[PDB]
Amino acid sequence: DREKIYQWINELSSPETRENALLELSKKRESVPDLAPMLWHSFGTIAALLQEIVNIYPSIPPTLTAHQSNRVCNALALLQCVASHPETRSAFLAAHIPLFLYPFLHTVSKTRPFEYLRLTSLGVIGALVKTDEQEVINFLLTTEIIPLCLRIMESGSELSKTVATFILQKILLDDTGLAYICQTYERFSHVAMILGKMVLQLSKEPSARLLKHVVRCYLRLSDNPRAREALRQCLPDQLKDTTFAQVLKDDTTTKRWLAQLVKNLQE
Amino acid sequence: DREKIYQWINELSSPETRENALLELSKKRESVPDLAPMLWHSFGTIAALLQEIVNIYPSIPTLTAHQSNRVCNALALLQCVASHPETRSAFLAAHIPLFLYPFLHTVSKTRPFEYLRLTSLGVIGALVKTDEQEVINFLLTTEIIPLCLRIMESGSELSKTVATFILQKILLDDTGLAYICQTYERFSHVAMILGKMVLQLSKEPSARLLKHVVRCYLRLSDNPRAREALRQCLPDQLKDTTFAQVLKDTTTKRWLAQLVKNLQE
Repeated sequence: DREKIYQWINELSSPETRENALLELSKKRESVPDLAPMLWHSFGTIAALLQEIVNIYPSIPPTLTAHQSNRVCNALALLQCVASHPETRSAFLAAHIPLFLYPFLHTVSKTRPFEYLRLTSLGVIGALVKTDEQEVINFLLTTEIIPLCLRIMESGSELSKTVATFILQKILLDDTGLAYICQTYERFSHVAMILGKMVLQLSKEPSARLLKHVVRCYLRLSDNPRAREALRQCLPDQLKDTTFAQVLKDDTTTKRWLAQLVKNLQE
Repeated sequence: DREKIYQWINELSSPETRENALLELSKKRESVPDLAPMLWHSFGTIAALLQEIVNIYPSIPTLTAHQSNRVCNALALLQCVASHPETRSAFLAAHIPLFLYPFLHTVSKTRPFEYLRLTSLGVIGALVKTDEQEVINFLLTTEIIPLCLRIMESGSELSKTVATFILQKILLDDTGLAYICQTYERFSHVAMILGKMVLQLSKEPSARLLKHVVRCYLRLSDNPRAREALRQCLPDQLKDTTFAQVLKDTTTKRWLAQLVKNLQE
């Protein structure tokens, strides 16, 4: 067991064997809880995973194929293991490794290879914020991810919309993130304008998981005094009538969050 | 004065003001001796510098002279951080060299790319001037040696010189020498590239490059196994009179002679 794993890890550092090792290790990442520190502390291994990432950049005139996307997403999945493990997450963050994925998030092509690439990249950021440490939000605030999230929230695939809104929610929920987002009208209104478009979209094609995150974001913004005052005027009307009444029967948490939002705007 | 420096540092955070702050701060790095800790401990600043690097990656081959000058300003600032004793260790933990390695992989010979590569090399060169063990070990695990060899094989005279200097520093460390001699793939690749550079130096001399190449050979001869292989493969121009008139004026003479000495015994 642990022998065949160390052999695959060693085989990541040669182009002759890397592709097969990426496929095999990504399949076992859940059955190996110490896979992340094994990767991080193995000579040459992180550089080899990053080489898979950088080798995709020339495919960004967008020409990424399904095969290229699947291979690099296997490397991304191993990086996500490192992102989330308690023994490696801090060093991973301090090494700025998520920055290598931002060229992927900047793509707009709608082909299936690029959608899967962005979704998987977003998953790596999702793994970080799910650990709930304040170092993570600081990294996101100082790397300009917020515009990337907002644009994906605006026009991404339904799955990418959800992860990106989830990431913004985690930024908002942090006291420093909320203050950062509300620091200027320009920052606040970039967020509020995208949320309002998403509300309109949701009123025509339901998505309960996306609706919950959007409501949560509005509710958290209303904790900030100036955001609260602006939202009292710009809150989409579909959040105040019965547009979402039907679809919110199951979502008792979200139905409650919306009620709290509507009240907060009045106080 | 000092306040204008802190203002520019703060202006690196926003895309609206970053470009001008990069221009002004790069001009000020030599006269501001504590610039590196100022950059490092300001919120978001190192990240903004890395953003400038990562933003250019899709242009790595349509890079323009303007795009190159801009990122090279950021790179000059990153060199300040690499060279400062207060900040070098954190610089390594920040993995900043890894962001420069895509630049060293480019091959285009247009001036924007040549200046890009030379400036990136200066960052690494500044790192290795200190011989710290953790610096050598970071560069080894992040695969610096293939990138050095690639630049030594195909670069400009100035690029070949820094890349060989960097290889020389890795070789000077026992860990780097042992690593380079650990397999015959790696030793043969290093010896092959150095042999080609000797041929090219015999036809177009360059004292600075020749000194580093001899130093690399001398150091390889400290490894008892790089000795039997080097006895057979050492280029003929390092044994005869080829480089005498260029070595007229001593450090490289002694190194050459000691190399000959070392291979006999």
